[PDB]
Amino acid sequence: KVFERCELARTLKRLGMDGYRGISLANWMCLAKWESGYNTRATNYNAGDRSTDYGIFQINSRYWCNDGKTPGAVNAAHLSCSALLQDNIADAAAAAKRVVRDPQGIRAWVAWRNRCQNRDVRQYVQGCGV
Repeated sequence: KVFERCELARTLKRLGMDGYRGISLANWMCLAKWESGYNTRATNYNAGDRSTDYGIFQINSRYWCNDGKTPGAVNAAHLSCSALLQDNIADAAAAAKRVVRDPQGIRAWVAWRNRCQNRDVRQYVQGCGV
């Protein structure tokens, strides 16, 4: 499913993402925008290390979800990577929460550092009523 901007904003708010571990909704929106373009079936294979990023938040199979084919993998979030490809983003939200429960926080995603960090991210939630 490809979410519309405001539709995603409200869904994430309802999931308790606004301010989770100090991360504003606008930041989670910025991350989703650049990681997947708000697309839940987005998958990206990393040939270099044989891991795959899954879903709207591009969650990595090496540490957060289990896909069985990733070398030296762990299942920190304790989920099947399949769960991060559903239209319902509840599991993706719970996984994203687990990722940021580590000291790096939102910085775990390098795309966040490149396009979101130290930027005016208000544009991601403007007009959405959140």
